Amino acid sequence: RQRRLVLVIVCVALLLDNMLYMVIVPIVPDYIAEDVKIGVLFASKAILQLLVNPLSGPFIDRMSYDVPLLIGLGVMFASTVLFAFAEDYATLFAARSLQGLGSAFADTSGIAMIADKYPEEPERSRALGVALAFISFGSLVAPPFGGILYEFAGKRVPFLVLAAVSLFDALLLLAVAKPFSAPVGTPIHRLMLDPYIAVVAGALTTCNIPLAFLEPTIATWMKHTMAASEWEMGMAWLPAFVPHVLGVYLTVRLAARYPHLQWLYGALGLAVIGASSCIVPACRSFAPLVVSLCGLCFGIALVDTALLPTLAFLVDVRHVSVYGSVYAIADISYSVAYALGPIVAGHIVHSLGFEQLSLGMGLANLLYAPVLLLLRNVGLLT
Ligand SMILES: O[C@H]1CCCC[C@@H]1N1CCC(c2ccccc2)CC1
Repeated sequence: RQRRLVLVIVCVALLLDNMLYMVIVPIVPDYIAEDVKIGVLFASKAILQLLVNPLSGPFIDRMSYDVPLLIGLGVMFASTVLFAFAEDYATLFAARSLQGLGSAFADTSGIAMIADKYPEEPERSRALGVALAFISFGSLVAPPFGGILYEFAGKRVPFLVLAAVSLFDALLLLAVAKPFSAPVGTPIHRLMLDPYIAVVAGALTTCNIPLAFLEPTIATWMKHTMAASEWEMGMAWLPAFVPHVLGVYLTVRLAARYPHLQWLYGALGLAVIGASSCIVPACRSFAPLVVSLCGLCFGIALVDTALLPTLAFLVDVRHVSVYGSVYAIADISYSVAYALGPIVAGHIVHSLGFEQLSLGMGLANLLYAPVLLLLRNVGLLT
Protein backbone atom coordinates (compact mmCIF):
# COMPACT_ATOMS: atom_id res chain seq x y z
CA ARG A 1 0.00 0.00 0.00
CA GLN A 2 2.80 2.42 0.89
CA ARG A 3 4.63 1.69 -2.37
CA ARG A 4 1.43 2.19 -4.38
CA LEU A 5 0.60 5.47 -2.62
CA VAL A 6 4.06 6.98 -3.11
CA LEU A 7 4.14 5.99 -6.79
CA VAL A 8 0.85 7.79 -7.46
CA ILE A 9 2.10 10.94 -5.73
CA VAL A 10 5.33 10.90 -7.75
CA CYS A 11 3.48 10.22 -11.01
CA VAL A 12 1.08 13.14 -10.49
CA ALA A 13 4.04 15.50 -10.08
CA LEU A 14 5.55 14.31 -13.37
CA LEU A 15 2.24 14.89 -15.17
CA LEU A 16 2.03 18.52 -14.01
CA ASP A 17 5.68 19.33 -14.72
CA ASN A 18 5.58 18.17 -18.35
CA MET A 19 2.31 20.02 -18.94
CA LEU A 20 3.92 23.30 -17.86
CA TYR A 21 6.81 22.94 -20.32
CA MET A 22 4.47 22.88 -23.34
CA VAL A 23 1.60 25.30 -22.61
CA ILE A 24 3.92 28.33 -22.56
CA VAL A 25 5.46 27.96 -26.04
CA PRO A 26 2.47 29.44 -27.94
CA ILE A 27 1.69 32.00 -25.22
CA VAL A 28 5.13 33.64 -25.10
CA PRO A 29 5.11 35.35 -28.55
CA ASP A 30 1.90 37.20 -27.63
CA TYR A 31 3.60 39.22 -24.87
CA ILE A 32 6.92 39.73 -26.70
CA ALA A 33 5.98 40.89 -30.21
CA GLU A 34 14.87 39.10 -33.68
CA ASP A 35 13.81 35.47 -34.11
CA VAL A 36 17.14 34.39 -32.59
CA LYS A 37 16.23 36.06 -29.29
CA ILE A 38 13.00 34.07 -29.00
CA GLY A 39 14.78 30.80 -29.78
CA VAL A 40 17.24 31.25 -26.92
CA LEU A 41 14.35 31.91 -24.53
CA PHE A 42 12.69 28.59 -25.36
CA ALA A 43 15.98 26.66 -25.33
CA SER A 44 16.80 27.81 -21.79
CA LYS A 45 15.14 25.12 -19.67
CA ALA A 46 17.26 22.42 -21.32
CA ILE A 47 20.48 24.45 -21.14
CA LEU A 48 20.32 24.74 -17.35
CA GLN A 49 19.68 20.99 -17.12
CA LEU A 50 23.07 20.35 -18.73
CA LEU A 51 24.85 22.62 -16.24
CA VAL A 52 23.05 21.44 -13.08
CA ASN A 53 22.61 17.67 -13.54
CA PRO A 54 26.35 16.87 -13.06
CA LEU A 55 26.10 18.68 -9.70
CA SER A 56 22.64 17.53 -8.56
CA GLY A 57 23.37 13.90 -9.47
CA PRO A 58 25.84 13.01 -6.72
CA PHE A 59 23.86 15.22 -4.33
CA ILE A 60 20.88 12.87 -4.68
CA ASP A 61 23.15 9.93 -3.83
CA ARG A 62 23.97 11.61 -0.50
CA MET A 63 20.59 12.81 0.84
CA SER A 64 18.20 9.99 -0.22
CA TYR A 65 15.34 10.81 -2.63
CA ASP A 66 12.93 13.02 -0.64
CA VAL A 67 14.72 16.32 0.04
CA PRO A 68 15.76 16.84 -3.63
CA LEU A 69 12.18 16.15 -4.73
CA LEU A 70 10.82 18.70 -2.25
CA ILE A 71 13.38 21.27 -3.42
CA GLY A 72 12.44 20.65 -7.05
CA LEU A 73 8.73 20.99 -6.34
CA GLY A 74 9.34 24.26 -4.50
CA VAL A 75 11.39 25.64 -7.39
CA MET A 76 8.70 24.66 -9.91
CA PHE A 77 6.00 26.29 -7.77
CA ALA A 78 8.02 29.51 -7.61
CA SER A 79 8.55 29.37 -11.38
CA THR A 80 4.81 28.95 -12.03
CA VAL A 81 3.94 31.86 -9.73
CA LEU A 82 6.23 34.17 -11.77
CA PHE A 83 4.64 33.26 -15.18
CA ALA A 84 1.25 34.47 -14.07
CA PHE A 85 2.82 37.73 -13.23
CA ALA A 86 5.11 38.02 -16.26
CA GLU A 87 4.72 40.27 -19.32
CA ASP A 88 8.31 41.07 -20.33
CA TYR A 89 11.36 39.37 -21.87
CA ALA A 90 13.65 39.17 -18.83
CA THR A 91 10.87 37.90 -16.56
CA LEU A 92 9.92 35.12 -18.99
CA PHE A 93 13.60 34.23 -19.42
CA ALA A 94 14.00 33.93 -15.65
CA ALA A 95 10.83 31.85 -15.37
CA ARG A 96 12.02 29.43 -18.07
CA SER A 97 15.44 29.10 -16.42
CA LEU A 98 13.78 28.39 -13.07
CA GLN A 99 11.66 25.76 -14.81
CA GLY A 100 14.84 24.12 -16.08
CA LEU A 101 16.48 24.10 -12.66
CA GLY A 102 13.37 22.68 -11.02
CA SER A 103 13.10 19.98 -13.67
CA ALA A 104 16.74 19.02 -13.16
CA PHE A 105 16.23 18.70 -9.40
CA ALA A 106 12.81 17.01 -9.47
CA ASP A 107 12.81 14.52 -12.37
CA THR A 108 15.99 12.58 -11.54
CA SER A 109 15.01 12.24 -7.87
CA GLY A 110 11.55 10.94 -8.76
CA ILE A 111 12.85 8.37 -11.23
CA ALA A 112 15.51 7.27 -8.74
CA MET A 113 12.91 6.88 -5.98
CA ILE A 114 10.71 4.77 -8.27
CA ALA A 115 13.72 2.58 -9.09
CA ASP A 116 14.72 2.26 -5.42
CA LYS A 117 11.27 1.42 -4.03
CA TYR A 118 10.89 -1.48 -6.52
CA PRO A 119 14.07 -3.59 -6.31
CA GLU A 120 12.65 -6.67 -8.09
CA GLU A 121 12.87 -7.17 -11.85
CA PRO A 122 9.25 -8.25 -12.61
CA GLU A 123 7.64 -5.27 -10.83
CA ARG A 124 10.25 -2.61 -11.68
CA SER A 125 9.42 -2.27 -15.38
CA ARG A 126 5.72 -2.32 -14.48
CA ALA A 127 6.20 0.60 -12.09
CA LEU A 128 8.32 2.55 -14.58
CA GLY A 129 5.76 2.06 -17.35
CA VAL A 130 3.12 3.89 -15.31
CA ALA A 131 5.44 6.88 -14.87
CA LEU A 132 6.22 6.89 -18.60
CA ALA A 133 2.50 6.80 -19.42
CA PHE A 134 1.83 9.72 -17.07
CA ILE A 135 4.67 11.72 -18.64
CA SER A 136 3.38 11.04 -22.15
CA PHE A 137 -0.18 11.99 -21.18
CA GLY A 138 0.95 15.27 -19.65
CA SER A 139 3.16 16.06 -22.64
CA LEU A 140 0.63 15.15 -25.37
CA VAL A 141 -3.02 15.48 -24.31
CA ALA A 142 -3.14 18.46 -21.94
CA PRO A 143 -1.54 21.37 -23.91
CA PRO A 144 -4.29 21.22 -26.57
CA PHE A 145 -6.84 21.95 -23.82
CA GLY A 146 -4.59 24.49 -22.12
CA GLY A 147 -4.44 26.47 -25.35
CA ILE A 148 -8.24 26.55 -25.51
CA LEU A 149 -8.47 27.61 -21.86
CA TYR A 150 -5.94 30.42 -22.34
CA GLU A 151 -8.02 32.10 -25.05
CA PHE A 152 -11.02 32.14 -22.68
CA ALA A 153 -9.67 32.88 -19.18
CA GLY A 154 -6.23 34.41 -19.72
CA LYS A 155 -3.00 33.19 -18.15
CA ARG A 156 -3.23 34.60 -14.62
CA VAL A 157 -5.85 32.41 -12.91
CA PRO A 158 -5.00 29.05 -14.59
CA PHE A 159 -1.32 29.31 -13.64
CA LEU A 160 -2.23 30.14 -10.03
CA VAL A 161 -4.57 27.13 -9.93
CA LEU A 162 -1.81 24.89 -11.28
CA ALA A 163 0.62 26.25 -8.68
CA ALA A 164 -1.90 25.55 -5.92
CA VAL A 165 -2.33 21.98 -7.18
CA SER A 166 1.45 21.49 -7.20
CA LEU A 167 1.71 22.83 -3.65
CA PHE A 168 -1.05 20.47 -2.51
CA ASP A 169 0.78 17.51 -4.05
CA ALA A 170 4.02 18.60 -2.36
CA LEU A 171 2.24 18.81 1.01
CA LEU A 172 0.80 15.33 0.49
CA LEU A 173 4.29 13.98 -0.26
CA LEU A 174 5.71 15.70 2.83
CA ALA A 175 2.99 14.21 5.03
CA VAL A 176 3.25 10.68 3.61
CA ALA A 177 7.04 10.30 3.37
CA LYS A 178 7.87 12.01 6.70
CA PRO A 179 11.49 12.90 5.81
CA PHE A 180 12.05 14.37 9.30
CA SER A 181 10.80 11.45 11.42
CA ALA A 182 12.73 9.15 13.77
CA PRO A 183 27.12 3.70 0.94
CA VAL A 184 29.50 5.75 -1.21
CA GLY A 185 28.36 5.69 -4.82
CA THR A 186 30.38 5.48 -7.99
CA PRO A 187 31.49 8.91 -9.29
CA ILE A 188 29.49 10.20 -12.24
CA HIS A 189 32.60 10.77 -14.37
CA ARG A 190 33.74 7.16 -13.84
CA LEU A 191 30.24 5.74 -14.39
CA MET A 192 30.29 6.97 -18.00
CA LEU A 193 33.53 5.02 -18.57
CA ASP A 194 31.50 1.80 -18.45
CA PRO A 195 30.98 0.58 -22.05
CA TYR A 196 27.47 -0.69 -21.25
CA ILE A 197 26.18 2.73 -20.13
CA ALA A 198 27.73 4.87 -22.89
CA VAL A 199 25.77 2.92 -25.51
CA VAL A 200 22.52 3.44 -23.57
CA ALA A 201 23.22 7.17 -23.28
CA GLY A 202 23.90 7.35 -27.01
CA ALA A 203 20.69 5.46 -27.76
CA LEU A 204 18.65 7.85 -25.61
CA THR A 205 20.18 10.99 -27.11
CA THR A 206 19.67 9.61 -30.63
CA CYS A 207 16.05 8.59 -29.99
CA ASN A 208 15.12 11.97 -28.49
CA ILE A 209 16.21 13.93 -31.60
CA PRO A 210 13.15 13.64 -33.93
CA LEU A 211 10.72 15.16 -31.42
CA ALA A 212 13.04 18.04 -30.52
CA PHE A 213 13.80 18.86 -34.15
CA LEU A 214 10.21 18.37 -35.38
CA GLU A 215 8.17 20.24 -32.76
CA PRO A 216 9.25 23.82 -33.72
CA THR A 217 9.15 23.35 -37.52
CA ILE A 218 6.13 21.21 -38.38
CA ALA A 219 3.19 23.66 -38.28
CA THR A 220 4.82 25.93 -40.88
CA TRP A 221 5.38 23.01 -43.26
CA MET A 222 1.83 21.75 -42.70
CA LYS A 223 0.40 25.19 -43.50
CA HIS A 224 2.62 25.63 -46.56
CA THR A 225 1.94 22.15 -47.99
CA MET A 226 -1.51 20.91 -46.94
CA ALA A 227 -3.09 24.34 -46.26
CA ALA A 228 -4.14 22.92 -42.90
CA SER A 229 -6.67 24.63 -40.65
CA GLU A 230 -6.08 25.78 -37.08
CA TRP A 231 -7.78 22.67 -35.68
CA GLU A 232 -5.68 20.43 -37.92
CA MET A 233 -2.51 22.30 -36.93
CA GLY A 234 -3.36 22.08 -33.22
CA MET A 235 -4.87 18.61 -32.75
CA ALA A 236 -1.98 16.82 -34.44
CA TRP A 237 -0.10 15.03 -31.64
CA LEU A 238 -3.20 14.23 -29.56
CA PRO A 239 -4.24 10.90 -31.19
CA ALA A 240 -0.66 9.66 -30.74
CA PHE A 241 -1.24 8.93 -27.04
CA VAL A 242 -2.92 5.55 -27.61
CA PRO A 243 0.04 4.02 -29.53
CA HIS A 244 2.41 5.15 -26.76
CA VAL A 245 0.52 3.41 -23.95
CA LEU A 246 -0.06 0.37 -26.17
CA GLY A 247 3.68 0.12 -26.84
CA VAL A 248 4.51 0.56 -23.15
CA TYR A 249 2.06 -2.20 -22.19
CA LEU A 250 3.37 -4.51 -24.91
CA THR A 251 6.98 -3.98 -23.81
CA VAL A 252 6.08 -4.61 -20.16
CA ARG A 253 4.23 -7.82 -21.08
CA LEU A 254 7.06 -9.06 -23.30
CA ALA A 255 9.78 -8.31 -20.73
CA ALA A 256 8.14 -10.67 -18.20
CA ARG A 257 7.94 -13.76 -20.43
CA TYR A 258 11.40 -13.42 -22.03
CA PRO A 259 13.53 -11.61 -19.41
CA HIS A 260 16.73 -11.63 -21.46
CA LEU A 261 15.93 -9.81 -24.75
CA GLN A 262 15.98 -6.23 -23.49
CA TRP A 263 18.21 -5.20 -26.42
CA LEU A 264 15.95 -6.52 -29.17
CA TYR A 265 13.10 -4.26 -28.07
CA GLY A 266 15.37 -1.21 -28.11
CA ALA A 267 16.71 -2.08 -31.56
CA LEU A 268 13.18 -2.56 -32.91
CA GLY A 269 12.09 0.76 -31.40
CA LEU A 270 15.03 2.58 -32.97
CA ALA A 271 14.28 1.04 -36.37
CA VAL A 272 10.60 1.99 -36.10
CA ILE A 273 11.52 5.57 -35.17
CA GLY A 274 13.87 5.81 -38.15
CA ALA A 275 11.28 4.43 -40.57
CA SER A 276 8.59 6.81 -39.30
CA SER A 277 10.95 9.79 -39.55
CA CYS A 278 11.83 8.85 -43.13
CA ILE A 279 8.14 8.46 -43.99
CA VAL A 280 7.01 11.78 -42.45
CA PRO A 281 8.08 14.09 -45.34
CA ALA A 282 6.19 11.95 -47.89
CA CYS A 283 2.70 12.78 -46.52
CA ARG A 284 0.26 15.07 -48.33
CA SER A 285 -2.81 14.68 -46.10
CA PHE A 286 -3.83 14.89 -42.45
CA ALA A 287 -4.54 11.20 -41.78
CA PRO A 288 -1.26 9.79 -43.19
CA LEU A 289 0.65 12.41 -41.20
CA VAL A 290 -1.25 11.46 -38.04
CA VAL A 291 -0.48 7.77 -38.59
CA SER A 292 3.20 8.45 -39.30
CA LEU A 293 3.43 10.53 -36.11
CA CYS A 294 1.70 7.73 -34.18
CA GLY A 295 4.42 5.33 -35.33
CA LEU A 296 7.15 7.60 -33.96
CA CYS A 297 5.54 7.69 -30.51
CA PHE A 298 5.09 3.92 -30.68
CA GLY A 299 8.82 3.50 -31.25
CA ILE A 300 9.82 5.94 -28.49
CA ALA A 301 7.75 4.01 -25.94
CA LEU A 302 9.46 0.74 -26.87
CA VAL A 303 12.93 2.29 -26.60
CA ASP A 304 12.26 3.94 -23.24
CA THR A 305 10.50 0.97 -21.63
CA ALA A 306 13.30 -1.33 -22.79
CA LEU A 307 16.28 0.82 -21.78
CA LEU A 308 15.18 2.48 -18.54
CA PRO A 309 15.39 -0.48 -16.07
CA THR A 310 18.59 -1.69 -17.77
CA LEU A 311 20.57 1.15 -16.18
CA ALA A 312 19.35 0.12 -12.73
CA PHE A 313 20.19 -3.52 -13.45
CA LEU A 314 23.70 -2.60 -14.64
CA VAL A 315 24.34 -0.47 -11.55
CA ASP A 316 23.07 -3.27 -9.32
CA VAL A 317 25.24 -5.91 -10.99
CA ARG A 318 28.46 -3.93 -11.61
CA HIS A 319 28.61 -0.94 -9.21
CA VAL A 320 27.25 0.22 -5.86
CA SER A 321 23.47 -0.18 -5.72
CA VAL A 322 22.67 3.53 -5.50
CA TYR A 323 20.75 5.59 -8.05
CA GLY A 324 20.68 9.29 -8.83
CA SER A 325 24.02 9.70 -10.57
CA VAL A 326 22.87 7.27 -13.27
CA TYR A 327 19.55 8.81 -14.34
CA ALA A 328 21.36 12.15 -14.38
CA ILE A 329 23.13 10.82 -17.48
CA ALA A 330 19.80 10.05 -19.18
CA ASP A 331 18.54 13.51 -18.25
CA ILE A 332 21.75 15.01 -19.67
CA SER A 333 21.24 13.21 -23.00
CA TYR A 334 17.58 14.23 -23.26
CA SER A 335 18.49 17.81 -22.31
CA VAL A 336 21.31 18.12 -24.86
CA ALA A 337 18.95 16.96 -27.61
CA TYR A 338 16.18 19.36 -26.57
CA ALA A 339 18.67 22.23 -26.17
CA LEU A 340 20.28 21.78 -29.58
CA GLY A 341 16.91 21.45 -31.33
CA PRO A 342 14.95 24.71 -31.21
CA ILE A 343 17.90 26.96 -32.08
CA VAL A 344 19.13 25.29 -35.29
CA ALA A 345 16.05 23.42 -36.57
CA GLY A 346 14.65 26.50 -38.30
CA HIS A 347 17.97 27.47 -39.86
CA ILE A 348 18.50 23.91 -41.12
CA VAL A 349 15.00 23.93 -42.64
CA HIS A 350 15.63 27.31 -44.29
CA SER A 351 19.03 26.32 -45.72
CA LEU A 352 18.45 22.70 -46.79
CA GLY A 353 14.69 22.16 -46.74
CA PHE A 354 12.22 20.14 -44.70
CA GLU A 355 12.51 16.97 -46.80
CA GLN A 356 16.19 16.42 -45.91
CA LEU A 357 16.31 17.07 -42.15
CA SER A 358 13.74 14.32 -41.58
CA LEU A 359 15.73 11.98 -43.83
CA GLY A 360 18.90 12.73 -41.87
CA MET A 361 17.21 12.07 -38.53
CA GLY A 362 15.75 8.81 -39.82
CA LEU A 363 19.13 7.75 -41.21
CA ALA A 364 20.85 8.44 -37.89
CA ASN A 365 18.21 6.47 -35.98
CA LEU A 366 18.48 3.56 -38.43
CA LEU A 367 22.29 3.55 -38.26
CA TYR A 368 22.39 3.52 -34.46
CA ALA A 369 20.06 0.48 -34.28
CA PRO A 370 22.71 -2.28 -34.79
CA VAL A 371 24.99 -0.66 -32.19
CA LEU A 372 22.73 -2.09 -29.45
CA LEU A 373 24.05 -5.63 -30.19
CA LEU A 374 26.77 -4.99 -27.59
CA LEU A 375 24.20 -5.52 -24.80
CA ARG A 376 23.48 -9.03 -26.11
CA ASN A 377 25.37 -10.84 -23.33
CA VAL A 378 24.01 -8.83 -20.40
CA GLY A 379 21.86 -10.72 -17.93
CA LEU A 380 24.60 -13.32 -17.41
CA LEU A 381 26.60 -10.88 -15.26
CA THR A 382 26.86 -11.69 -11.56
O1 LIG B 1 13.15 9.10 -22.96
C1 LIG B 1 13.11 9.44 -21.61
C2 LIG B 1 14.51 9.61 -21.17
C3 LIG B 1 14.68 10.63 -20.04
C4 LIG B 1 13.47 10.66 -19.17
C5 LIG B 1 12.16 10.93 -19.93
C6 LIG B 1 12.33 10.77 -21.48
N1 LIG B 1 11.19 10.69 -22.26
C7 LIG B 1 11.02 11.82 -22.89
C8 LIG B 1 9.96 11.74 -23.96
C9 LIG B 1 8.68 11.43 -23.29
C10 LIG B 1 7.57 11.49 -24.35
C11 LIG B 1 6.83 12.62 -24.42
C12 LIG B 1 5.83 12.75 -25.34
C13 LIG B 1 5.58 11.72 -26.21
C14 LIG B 1 6.32 10.59 -26.14
C15 LIG B 1 7.32 10.47 -25.22
C16 LIG B 1 8.95 10.09 -22.68
C17 LIG B 1 10.09 10.31 -21.70
